[PDB]
Amino acid sequence: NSVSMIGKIAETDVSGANFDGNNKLSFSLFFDEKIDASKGVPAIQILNENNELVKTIPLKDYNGQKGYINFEWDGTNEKGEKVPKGNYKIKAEYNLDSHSKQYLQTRIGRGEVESVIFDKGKPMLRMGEMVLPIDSAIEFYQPDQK
Amino acid sequence: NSVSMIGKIAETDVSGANFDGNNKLSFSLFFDEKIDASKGVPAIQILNENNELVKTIPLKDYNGQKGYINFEWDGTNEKGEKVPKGNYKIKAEYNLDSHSKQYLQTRIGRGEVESVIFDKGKPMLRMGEMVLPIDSAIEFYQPDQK
Amino acid sequence: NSVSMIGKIAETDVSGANFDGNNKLSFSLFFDEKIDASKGVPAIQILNENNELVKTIPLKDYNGQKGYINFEWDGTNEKGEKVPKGNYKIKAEYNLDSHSKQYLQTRIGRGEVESVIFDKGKPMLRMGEMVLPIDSAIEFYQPDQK
Amino acid sequence: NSVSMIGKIAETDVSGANFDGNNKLSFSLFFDEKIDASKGVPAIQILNENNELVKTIPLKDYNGQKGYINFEWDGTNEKGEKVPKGNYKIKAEYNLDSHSKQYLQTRIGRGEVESVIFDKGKPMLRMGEMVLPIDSAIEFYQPDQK
Repeated sequence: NSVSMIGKIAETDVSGANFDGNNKLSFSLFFDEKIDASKGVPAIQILNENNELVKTIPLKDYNGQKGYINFEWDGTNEKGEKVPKGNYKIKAEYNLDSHSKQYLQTRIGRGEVESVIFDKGKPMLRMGEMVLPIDSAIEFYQPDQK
Repeated sequence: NSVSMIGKIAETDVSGANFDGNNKLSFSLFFDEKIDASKGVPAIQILNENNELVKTIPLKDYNGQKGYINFEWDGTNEKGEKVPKGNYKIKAEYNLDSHSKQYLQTRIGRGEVESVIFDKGKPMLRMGEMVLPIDSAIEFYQPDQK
Repeated sequence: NSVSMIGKIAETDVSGANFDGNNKLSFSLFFDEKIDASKGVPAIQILNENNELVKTIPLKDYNGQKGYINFEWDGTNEKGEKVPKGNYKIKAEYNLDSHSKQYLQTRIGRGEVESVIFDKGKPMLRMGEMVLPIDSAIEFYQPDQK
Repeated sequence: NSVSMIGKIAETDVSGANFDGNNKLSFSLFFDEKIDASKGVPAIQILNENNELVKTIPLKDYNGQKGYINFEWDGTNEKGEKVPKGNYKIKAEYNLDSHSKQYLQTRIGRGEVESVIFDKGKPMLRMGEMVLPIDSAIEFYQPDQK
């Protein structure tokens, strides 16, 4: 019933994407700030269901971009071997801070709510390319802060 | 219960207006941007229930206007013959973009929500001259984007 | 459950105040624009249950003020006779427009929603000095427009 | 269901914190305006369940700060004696006004709503370090006013 979520940042309980075993995986990450590639070494990490690192994708080339960015993963590990099918957790680190010596973080399944869609007549959140049910949302806050 | 829709753009499942067979049809279209008549050839299209083009109304003369604009249709096709009574879908194209070579679009049954009215005590959306039930709404987003 | 009404203008179905027969009546009116007393002759009208004019209070002296303003009525008609007890409708006209030759209007029971109060645990709207139940609200819109 | 509370000031029915009898008490207060220590003498008051003053903490040193500030209380009264365990009400006064000759006030259990958290799937308000249920909220309004 409420569309007050629109324009908020939503954190959802969807943190992984499915790799079928052969086909590429398109996925989207939301960056709250423009990526600055001089601030540490920004990168995406792809982890398996046991939180073991399977793949790292450098974010260097995305210097200057913010908001939702679309990526692809060929489903290979760091050697180039295609990994077992299943759910992979995708996260990212970017913009290392001088003082805290820590990176900003993001991950699949969070970002600005761009629209609310009513699906007969169930509410869905549009977040970049993802469309997610309301009850998957665990937290909301305003952009730029918190 | 919620009035968070106010100020949002709403897309509703109302896409047509009724022509009775003789009387003029007043209708309203929402333009997200000022119409610029130097950008392609802007026009309203009126289609019948089989999505067959019945009438075209040039938007040339509305250069400079934005928001809700009221129009009238005499119920004639392009020859001047009065068409069969029934539901007609009304859409529009305007502001052809140089790069994409595509026009912006709009249609009956979408636009800024100007107020929420409680009808004993059922919520209605006021959208220009139209007043529509909440459950007719299929999507909401913020103006200027998406 | 929703506090999205806060900051909206609410129209409610409360349009009158009770006069007991002897005691003064405090009441509040919301002015959407600063009163300009050079623009026609601004005034409050007090009507009885049959919409018969009982009292007129000039708004001249409130030149420059906007928002919620508090007034008092001694319960007398234009002669100075105390009127029958009961419900009196209170309205106002101000800022005559040159073009339309019409005044802006306001009345008891509409205005900006300044806060939402939960009354164990029923939602109330705070509107100036008035505190009104949610279900008394018949319409909401954003200030400055509509 | 609604996240319209985010960015509002909430007043809740939580006005006290628990002192166990030995361990320090961390607590947070929300200041709507920057503290100005030249404006009267700003201070926190800690009261017991009978509204008897147990401790005063000077706010002098927090000159210039606003929003949520974290404090600690060792659980001693003004002599330095550890007080009985139980619930203590914590309030504050700051920024004495020249005209009204009154201080602004604040207290535990009110402040800006920084996020809404869904706790399986019960809504919680994040207010500084405190996380409180929706039904503890008795009033909402916009920051800077009311």
